[PDB]
Amino acid sequence: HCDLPCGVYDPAQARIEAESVKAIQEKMAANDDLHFQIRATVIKEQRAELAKHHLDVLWSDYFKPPHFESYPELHTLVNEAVKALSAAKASTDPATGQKALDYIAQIDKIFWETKKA
Amino acid sequence: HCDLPCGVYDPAQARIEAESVKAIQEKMAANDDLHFQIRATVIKEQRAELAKHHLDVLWSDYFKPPHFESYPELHTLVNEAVKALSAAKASTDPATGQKALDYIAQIDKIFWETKKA
Amino acid sequence: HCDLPCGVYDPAQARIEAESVKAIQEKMAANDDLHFQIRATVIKEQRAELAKHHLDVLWSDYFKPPHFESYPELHTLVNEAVKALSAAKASTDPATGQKALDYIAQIDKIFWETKKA
Amino acid sequence: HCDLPCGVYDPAQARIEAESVKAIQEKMAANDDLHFQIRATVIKEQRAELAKHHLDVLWSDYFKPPHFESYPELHTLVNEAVKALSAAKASTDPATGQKALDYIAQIDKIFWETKKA
Amino acid sequence: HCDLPCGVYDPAQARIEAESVKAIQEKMAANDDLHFQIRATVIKEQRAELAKHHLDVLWSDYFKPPHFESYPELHTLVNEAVKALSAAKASTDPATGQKALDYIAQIDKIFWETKKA
Amino acid sequence: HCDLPCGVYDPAQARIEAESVKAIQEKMAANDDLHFQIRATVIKEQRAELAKHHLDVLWSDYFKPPHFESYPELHTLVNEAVKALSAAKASTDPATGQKALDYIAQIDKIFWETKKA
Ligand code: 3NI
Ligand code: 3NI
Ligand code: 3NI
Ligand code: 3NI
Ligand code: 3NI
Ligand code: 3NI
Repeated sequence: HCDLPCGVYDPAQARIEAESVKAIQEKMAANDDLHFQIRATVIKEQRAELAKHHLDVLWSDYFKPPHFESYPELHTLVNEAVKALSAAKASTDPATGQKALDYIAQIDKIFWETKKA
Repeated sequence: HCDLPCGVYDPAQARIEAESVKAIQEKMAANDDLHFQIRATVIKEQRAELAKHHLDVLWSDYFKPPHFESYPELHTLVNEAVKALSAAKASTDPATGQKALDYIAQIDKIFWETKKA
Repeated sequence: HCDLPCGVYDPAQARIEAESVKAIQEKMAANDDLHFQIRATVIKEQRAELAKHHLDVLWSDYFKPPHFESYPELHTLVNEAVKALSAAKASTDPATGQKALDYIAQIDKIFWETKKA
Repeated sequence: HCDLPCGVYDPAQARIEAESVKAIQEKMAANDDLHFQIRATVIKEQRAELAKHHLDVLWSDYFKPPHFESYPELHTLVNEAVKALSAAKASTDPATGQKALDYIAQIDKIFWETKKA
Repeated sequence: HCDLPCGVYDPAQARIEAESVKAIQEKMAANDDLHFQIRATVIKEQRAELAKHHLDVLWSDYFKPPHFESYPELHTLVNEAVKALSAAKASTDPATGQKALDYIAQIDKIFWETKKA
Repeated sequence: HCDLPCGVYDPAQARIEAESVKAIQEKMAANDDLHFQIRATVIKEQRAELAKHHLDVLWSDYFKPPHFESYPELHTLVNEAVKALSAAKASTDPATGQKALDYIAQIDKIFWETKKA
């Protein structure tokens, strides 16, 4: 995942960050304090960006050309996932964070299928 | 390109970094001093990574579903471009840097066409 | 622009980031939503910083003593441009982003003139 | 793990980076090409640093005074783990990478025990 | 402090960042303008994080087993110092910034004592 | 030094990093091991870059127009200092690191004079 290549990848990296994004949105609904809302927004932006980065790495470095042929929906799937993360950045609604997590789950399923193959 | 969204994008960001990658490769072919080789390798790695990031952003943020339907080869084209940048990191051969640049020029063309549409 | 040196520089990197800064200010004029305003501020801060960095690099790395002799106003000009960017971080008024872009255009002109010599 | 706090932590973040560190060391033993050795060194340095960062965060943010009381060896354990990572940065011997992984697994065990209580 | 190791460390790095944190909190009380409050919060967050990083480096890289033996309360002290910085991130009260600075000064004193022996 | 502005600045941030640069160069003069030479070069590059950044910040944010009028050679001085750091990046000779330190010490002096005015 470092581009050496090192041969070590795990969608878990993107997932843990996307999980913080949703967790942050949930906490934002429980505290309307201005300063807390600013910090939560700041931090959610950073964790969603990392989640996007991790997905980007899987897309560009892990997945090889044959994988996109074997899973015709893979390009679209990863693109929708990073876009859902962009949508979560601009929202305090936990559903947006959950949507990104749902796409990550599908990508994770494909990732492991390709690992065992 | 900042995900606000700000509406400002330009493949030139990716291109300028890819140009540095090739330029460093050319300089490496001309000076075999150990320390220069280390520094050149370290720096080429960073610039190639920034070029990958910029292309990733065009792919994840600028390009929308309509664009992928109009250019069915776009997903693969950007994926190949970033993969070419990974190969450039692993190489001192300027041709690898040029390969990345050729792909970037193709993405640049499509980018501007979508901007005029 | 990577300090190898690689021999590749372009005021365009500073310009593109400064354009995002102003573009963000324009979007802040239009929408008073708290979360949007927090996110716009956060991201504007990040892009203005990158723009200052790019200018600092032109100043520290690209421009040499003969350039400062030929253009005795260059130091002041670049210093005014980065200070204008600091002013843009602290403002939502596009006039501040515009002022930074104006100084950058002046720096860009001098840059290309030095590429002619 | 983002200091909001968000309530999401997983030692897996530290483990995955440490796994890359060891995997890179193994590749370095098998390929003596100069450029590969430089790239592997640069990248191992980066992943080891990320691993130390993740451990530092668990120590500073996740673990609380009651945890250090229940596990009097914990401060020492995390300190040894990060020092083991510093040692791996300075080494191409996979055994150093393995030692950091051994400590991370002991930290992971304690982490999950605090989740049961 | 760079993990080479280089043999150069100075608690002053943590202190200067902690001083910005407090200085920012002092300024937050004198201007309730929204944008200023957002920038102040955003920037305080960043400076506090850097201060935590500098303390983490002292703890992980500079201080060694003999030092922890001679100062049995050092682990707790550094851990309390970084937690104080986390508290300062979540507060506009300069008292929180002060508390972190006070812990840092204690660490600074111990640091110079270990340097004299 | 964070651009809020926070009112906290200290040339010591730049000095400490330049000190590491020189300390690393001294170590490189003594130890010829390839892997150590790679790590030292990699890390020296990073610390020299941070030193340049700290100097750039004093120049762009701390020093104001009246300071440049009061000390006309300040622009040149900071420019030479950052160029000396670029030179240190490209050399293993401690003398280059010392030269950067000498320029920083001249800047430190003017800095404190402006503080007392
Ligand atoms: Ni990897
Ligand atoms: Ni943008
Ligand atoms: Ni360059
Ligand atoms: Ni967190
Ligand atoms: Ni160091
Ligand atoms: Ni500041």
